[PDB]
Amino acid sequence: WQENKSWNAHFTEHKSQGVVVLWNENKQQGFTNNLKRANQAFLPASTFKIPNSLIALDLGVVKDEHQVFKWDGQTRDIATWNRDHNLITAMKYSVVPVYQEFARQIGEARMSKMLHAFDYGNEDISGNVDSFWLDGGIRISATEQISFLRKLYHNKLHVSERSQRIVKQAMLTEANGDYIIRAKTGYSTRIEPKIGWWVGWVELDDNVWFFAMNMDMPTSDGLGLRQAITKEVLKQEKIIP
Amino acid sequence: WQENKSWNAHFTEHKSQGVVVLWNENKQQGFTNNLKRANQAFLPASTFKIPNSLIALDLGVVKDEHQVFKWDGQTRDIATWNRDHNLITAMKYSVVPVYQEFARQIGEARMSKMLHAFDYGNEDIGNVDSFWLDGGIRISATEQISFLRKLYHNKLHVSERSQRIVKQAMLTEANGDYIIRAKTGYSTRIEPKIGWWVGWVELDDNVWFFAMNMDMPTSDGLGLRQAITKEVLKQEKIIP
Repeated sequence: WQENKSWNAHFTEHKSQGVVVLWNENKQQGFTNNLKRANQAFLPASTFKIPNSLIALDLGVVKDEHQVFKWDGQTRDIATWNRDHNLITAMKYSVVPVYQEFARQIGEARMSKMLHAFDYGNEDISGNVDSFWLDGGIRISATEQISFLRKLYHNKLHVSERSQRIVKQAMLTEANGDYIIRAKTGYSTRIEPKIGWWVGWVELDDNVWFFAMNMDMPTSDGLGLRQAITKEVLKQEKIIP
Repeated sequence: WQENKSWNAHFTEHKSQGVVVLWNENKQQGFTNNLKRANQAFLPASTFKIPNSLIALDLGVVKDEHQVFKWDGQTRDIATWNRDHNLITAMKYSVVPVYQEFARQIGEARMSKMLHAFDYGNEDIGNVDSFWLDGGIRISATEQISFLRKLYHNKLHVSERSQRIVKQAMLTEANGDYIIRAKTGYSTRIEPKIGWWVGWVELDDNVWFFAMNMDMPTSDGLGLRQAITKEVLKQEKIIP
């Protein structure tokens, strides 16, 4: 591993504080601006939609990425949630109520087994099964996010290959002729310190770069900065143009 | 089917001639600037990498999207071909010599049987590693849409896995506004030299299938495949 504090320029420039952690899959080498923070475990928040998706698919609570999850009819803050969703849009728009229902159907017992199987964070689901990833006992650090994602990428998790492909599909965030980003955003607000997450990978023609970042996010104004700071780091490291 | 000749302005711009065909999935309605050309058949050229990929995957000729097909050491015209490839990059760079080997490994019996199962155009394969480039196989833009629609819905006669991996390999462009999975072609071995772009645009709420071809008298206009298609897509408010 290497610590590169020059990345703090990209944080400070965006009026921000946080960590980005990079994993170069070909060379098996890691880079971060803050070794301590890289290992600090926080609530996964909506980054939990990755393991949650895999388990629901594998257990058949979600048939496929086309099954419609109708709106519960309760108007919420984020207009984008106030509508019917499939897996692709629910991840795209980070649709909490949809996933709480998945957790409710999966159940405490099947959820615990699955997370032990995944070696995911502290594998703690204390709280209710329907929101422990927002305000329960589950904690995961940046480096643990990377370890889990490398297993996903390589179809190595103990759920079906199909479930893995489907979630990787739902993870698609950005692509062009230079790179493909598969990733998931998160925003933990219910327990201090409030933090945003962006975790996933960048696929290049002959290599894959895994990332997991988080940053202090005391207000929902700064959410766009998760991607912006990450991109500035990826540019600096010559991974993207 | 609706004809919309106002789309010709996007071809006119560049002294280009050709067709864009669109299919609105929610609506089960299609649109095109030229109904006649929409139904004319041409060599698929590299758009055939889609069904070739499905066939190679289903038969185990290709293990997965990570398997490396080492370069054969013979330098070829197109610089991106002169290196090692997997299914992702062999598709992205339309790496003919990779796909010719797939087709030689598939064989004429199983290719011909697969193409009939697929209802793929005229299905016209002793032409095994080249029929899609200079053989008798022909497909129209409208037939491209029908084939793509089955692939989209995993309706084809290959595994779900194989369909999913090819759709992954088709990924071309993605935004917060849209996802394009597609495949280019460029047919120069038989007249008329033409360019193709076929695939679909994934939105939150809908999917829009497309298939375009155009006269390509020189390679200087290859950018126009995607460029003219996007102009039509923006006119139809499909993408901002």
